[PDB]
Amino acid sequence: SSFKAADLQLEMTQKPHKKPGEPLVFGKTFTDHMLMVEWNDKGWGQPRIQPFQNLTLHPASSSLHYSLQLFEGMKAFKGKDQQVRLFRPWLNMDRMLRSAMRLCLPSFDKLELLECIRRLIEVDKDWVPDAAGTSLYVRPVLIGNEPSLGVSQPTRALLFVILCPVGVTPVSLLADPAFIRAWVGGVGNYKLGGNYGPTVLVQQEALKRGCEQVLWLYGPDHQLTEVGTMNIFVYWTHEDGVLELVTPPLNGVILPGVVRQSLLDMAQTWGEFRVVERTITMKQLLRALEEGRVREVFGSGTACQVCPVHRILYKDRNLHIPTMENGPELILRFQKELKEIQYGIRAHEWMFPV
Amino acid sequence: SSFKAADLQLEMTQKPHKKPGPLVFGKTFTDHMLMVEWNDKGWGQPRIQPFQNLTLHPASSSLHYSLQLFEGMKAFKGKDQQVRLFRPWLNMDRMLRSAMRLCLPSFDKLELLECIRRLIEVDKDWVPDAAGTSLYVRPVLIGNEPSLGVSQPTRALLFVILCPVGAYFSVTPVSLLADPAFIRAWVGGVGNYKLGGNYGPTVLVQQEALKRGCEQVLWLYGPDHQLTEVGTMNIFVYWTHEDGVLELVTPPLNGVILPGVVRQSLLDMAQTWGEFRVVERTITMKQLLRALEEGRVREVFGSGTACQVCPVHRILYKDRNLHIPTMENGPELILRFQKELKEIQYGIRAHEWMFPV
Ligand SMILES: CCCc1cc(=O)n2nc(NCc3ccc(Br)cc3)nc2[nH]1
Ligand SMILES: CCCc1cc(=O)n2nc(NCc3ccc(Br)cc3)nc2[nH]1
Ligand SMILES: *Cc1c(COP(=O)(O)O)cnc(C)c1O
Ligand SMILES: *Cc1c(COP(=O)(O)O)cnc(C)c1O
Repeated sequence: SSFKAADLQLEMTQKPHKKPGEPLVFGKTFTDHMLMVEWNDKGWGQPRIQPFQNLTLHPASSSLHYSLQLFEGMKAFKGKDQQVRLFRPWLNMDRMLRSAMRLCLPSFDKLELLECIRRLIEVDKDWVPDAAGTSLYVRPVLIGNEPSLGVSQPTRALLFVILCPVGVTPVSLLADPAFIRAWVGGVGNYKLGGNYGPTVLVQQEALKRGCEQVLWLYGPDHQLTEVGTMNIFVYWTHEDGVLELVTPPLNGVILPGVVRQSLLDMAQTWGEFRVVERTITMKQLLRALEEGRVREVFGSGTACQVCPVHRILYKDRNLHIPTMENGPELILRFQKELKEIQYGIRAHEWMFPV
Repeated sequence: SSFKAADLQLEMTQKPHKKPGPLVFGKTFTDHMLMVEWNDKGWGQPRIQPFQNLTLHPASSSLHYSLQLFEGMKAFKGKDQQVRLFRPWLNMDRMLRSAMRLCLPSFDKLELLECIRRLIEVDKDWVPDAAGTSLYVRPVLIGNEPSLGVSQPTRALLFVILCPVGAYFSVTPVSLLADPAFIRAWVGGVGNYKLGGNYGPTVLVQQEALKRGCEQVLWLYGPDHQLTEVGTMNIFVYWTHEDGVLELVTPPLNGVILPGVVRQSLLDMAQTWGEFRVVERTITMKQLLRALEEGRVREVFGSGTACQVCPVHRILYKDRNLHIPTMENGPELILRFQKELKEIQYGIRAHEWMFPV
């Protein structure tokens, strides 16, 4: 079964917080309301939109002992006409449910949750900024809530959603084979809390070595998997002399991003160059770099969208990536086309109106 | 800048809770808990307070990015009604390593242990004394940053709860599913730390084991199908090796193995006896198979705090059920291990492994 948006209960706030006047630091500023839905042996209770408030959790809650937790991330955008739209939200709903099944957490109806999320954004519509490059970040979470120390499928769970208003400079990456984000047969291809905790120390290491993000390598052939919490793309002339955009395939160690899929879809549509999903090795990159075949390297993801890379520290070898000296033409094109779609300049099936 | 047991604040429950009389593991809790807060002004004062819910910001990094780690150790009440913790220093060592791995705040292991001692003291009447019973102690350290950025927490909570637990068993053996598709941990990963993130993903695997008529998961690693762990327990094999020497083998701490306190204790006990080879070496399924055909395997078992020492009698590997003659061999080793541990844990023999409350 599932909760229904028709059963939504609304509790407007009586202490509305002051909106930001000024820099928006990602994921630190929250809106006045939140979605909340509980599950137990009776199934799903009724969804409610209520004032933003703390969670109350039993000390034995399995969300805190055995990381029975998963999350999502998507953006709503306000056009000049003040119309708010969510970017490809159905894909997040699909991904959220796959995550839930992987952690033996309760299933729900994707279209019911999306509607609840729509209602929640509608209540807080004034929190959605409209300055250029600004958006509203939507964070759905599902956690197990069993008050028991046995490692087991939970009999209670909690689904909730909070919102943040959020506000092109290239980055350097540390590429060290010692660090492993995920493995074939693991859970790196699901957006589960457990995949993130262990990266915090690796990210501090990147900073100490003068880099900004982590380029996650995998396997004997040092495959480029992902960059920070973003998917990685390479625009180059491949060894066979063909110009292509390549990103790693979904073989278990890649989180299937929405921006990622969107970029593949966009480039495939254009039909101007080869667009493939194939592994990428450091060996291939060094060679392509020495032969001037790399045009652009970039990460993709909701929070930072499409972010260029200019440097990769591979062990002690400091490699210049000429992304910015190549425009970066593809990056700009993607950003321009995405911006048109996102802010309702060009109406498109990808957008879901709030 | 650790918290201090000298600075403990105590707050006794207004209305105590009625003890149990059928104790299911990890469901029943005691009257009090320990709680310590950390922030940019460091650690606050530890406190003992009535058992109560946590209040967390909905953005808490503990729930979004699994900034969470735990421990598990037992306290036992002997005939003399004295209560003792089994080798708690090892759990404190392990917890601090977990903390560091997750960039969570460092603390003083002896201060924490004194606070746990004070906490068990306060609830000492909850520690049962029937044969096979103990008190399970569950310390937890979680991140508590109200931010969606994946980052080093500037806030944290350290708490400890207690559960009286009953006799899990005479030893009843289990069946295992050995399917290499399921990978618990990877070299360079965090499988060797007691982090919450390592457990969530195993819930589905365990259901699959139950669907296929097995009771626990035998976690295999690498192209040569190394036996690493069984469920949430370390794995031991008692056999005559390929060189003709009777040995007790357990996989070494190469990164994909959680260094159990019971595991180390079985190694320490077996070495002290001096009666057979005691070694830490990779065990492959190919090795176990050849040893099972040539009749060289005596016993296979799991080691861990919750279930102490658990016999295995069947492994389902490549759709073929392999029989493990553990029970036919006594199981002598297991029974000897269980007896000595019991004597030590319940104070029958004095031993430096036990820490009095
Ligand atoms: C994670 C520490 C607390 C804990 C939870 C839990 O579910 N289990 N289950 C076991 N043992 C089950 C088991 C029995 C025999 C073999 Br062989 C392997 C596993 N121990 C804990 N501990
Ligand atoms: C996990 C979803 C929310 C989230 C958290 C977070 O910390 N980050 N950081 C990034 N991007 C940083 C970055 C910048 C450039 C490159 Br190339 C790679 C990563 N995105 C999120 N999202
Ligand atoms: C969320 C995420 C991405 C990309 O996600 P989008 O769906 O494009 O926002 C990539 N990699 C990791 C590790 C992530 O957590
Ligand atoms: C806790 C744990 C062990 C060892 O447990 P001890 O109680 O310290 O002996 C072994 N394996 C896994 C997966 C664990 O979580």
